[PDB]
Amino acid sequence: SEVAHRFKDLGEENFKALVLIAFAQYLQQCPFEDHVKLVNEVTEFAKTCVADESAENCDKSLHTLFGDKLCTVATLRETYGEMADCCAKQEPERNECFLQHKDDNPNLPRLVRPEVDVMCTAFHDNEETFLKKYLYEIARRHPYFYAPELLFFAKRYKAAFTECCQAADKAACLLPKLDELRDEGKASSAKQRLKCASLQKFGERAFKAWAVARLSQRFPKAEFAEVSKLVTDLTKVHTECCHGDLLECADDRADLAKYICENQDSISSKLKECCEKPLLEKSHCIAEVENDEMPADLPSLAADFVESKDVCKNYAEAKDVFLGMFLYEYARRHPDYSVVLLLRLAKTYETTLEKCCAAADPHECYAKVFDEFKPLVEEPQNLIKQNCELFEQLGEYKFQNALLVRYTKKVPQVSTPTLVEVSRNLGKVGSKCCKHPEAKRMPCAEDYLSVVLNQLCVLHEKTPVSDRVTKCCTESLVNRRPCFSALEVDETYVPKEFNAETFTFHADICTLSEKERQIKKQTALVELVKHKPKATKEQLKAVMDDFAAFVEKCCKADDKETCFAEEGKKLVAASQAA
Repeated sequence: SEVAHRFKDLGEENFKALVLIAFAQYLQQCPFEDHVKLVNEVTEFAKTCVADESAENCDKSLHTLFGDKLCTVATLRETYGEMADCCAKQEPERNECFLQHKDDNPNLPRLVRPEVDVMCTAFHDNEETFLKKYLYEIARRHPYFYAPELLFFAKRYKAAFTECCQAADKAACLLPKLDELRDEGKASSAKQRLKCASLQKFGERAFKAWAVARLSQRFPKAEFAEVSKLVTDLTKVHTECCHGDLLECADDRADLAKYICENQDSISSKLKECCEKPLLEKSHCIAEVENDEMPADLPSLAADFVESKDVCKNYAEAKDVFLGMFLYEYARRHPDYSVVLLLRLAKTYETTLEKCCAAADPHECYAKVFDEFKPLVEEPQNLIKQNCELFEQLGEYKFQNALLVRYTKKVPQVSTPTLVEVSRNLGKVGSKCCKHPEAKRMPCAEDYLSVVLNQLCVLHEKTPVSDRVTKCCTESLVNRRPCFSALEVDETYVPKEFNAETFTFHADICTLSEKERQIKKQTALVELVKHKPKATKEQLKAVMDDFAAFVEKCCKADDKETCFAEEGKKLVAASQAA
């Protein structure tokens, strides 16, 4: 009995949670109630098998059990049309059908948040339904959210209410803490969305490489043999979690933390504080620990990777282990390098050994490899420096508007919502990284760009409209950024024609706060740069300037929010002039 196996390990609590998340991520459009029902039944069933591990179907694979359960509501195509099909499928892959129908953009209405006076009450009355609702809403909106981490976010979410609810001014103690969690959650979510795409779209060898570089950077003292151990395990965990095997992923994840904490002195010295606390907190700690650490007297890379005469031979023996060793040896001494740069260097080295090794004299051919690294290392550096300077001259909002015009010109076909979203997140890097010393700037900036670009890629994978995006997305994982950086205004794009239905103006804009106000402006800039790509000096501003005027006036003009309609058509006349 598998289910009875996972139960004992995680326990009734975490098993119940890990199963709701799994259900929520599969049937995102399914109501809370129904999910809770199936979860309970699935939990009840579990508790019998614990005792008698051979009764009903306790001799089953979680997938068939989970699958059939969901299929008790999925067959309702009038609600979940294309789902019924997956149900009519079999075992080798009824699940595979589920995964390919996971949506990255829940057509689920915005999630509003009740006055501090209600959440507190509802929290106190029923603390269980209250937290269950929280996992259901997140997991159904983030189908790839790293499950084991969602549990950690829950414990925190609970403590945010458990405390603030008993404060003099709950709204003051809560709101902040809640806003802080809303952000950190979107990050963790994007980070893992990238990890799932590497295993799935680029294979495990790709993920393995990413892990070797990242871990080696973090634990420079660790031996290659150790790192590989960690890499193999960590890959398994994430392979499970990305496939939908949340229970085993959670279990395995816990086993890794246990190990890492045990062998400690072998791996890192900064683990001292992560190993002294709750499991959940221990896991989230290790995963975010600062690099250790780097060893004092370290030999030069040139020694065994370009000067030795055995290179080609060792590369032939075990190429993968050799390249793995190179990456680990280059990463440990370079925490100032972004992970994708280290992978770029590694890919360049491999490509070199492949052409050089089949030569009359390789040591002659591959002897100047490090000469090819220079450009690769400096490009990113120059890009960061020149984009951070601009950022701290325009601030975040102005900077975002910059990237918005920049990128809409690059790939006009892309839907406005995505561009606005992507550009916004891109701009947030400035605030996030630019304030860092060079030593930490690139790792910060470049890697975060990877996550952000991945979004665009996955969101675009939904409805392909620009082959240039497809090309840069699909081509290579490590060169996505450089690929996009090279892109320039699309000379084949044919400008849109403006129609009233394009941009609609209703007074309803005057009620939203600052954020949604900017986002409505930015969404305008994009629709603008789509109808007048070329002809645009900086005249765009002139128009964007006029747009603001429109909202202010019409929002504070005491006429029925009518001027909006009249002045709405008025600004259009002006906009075209420019």
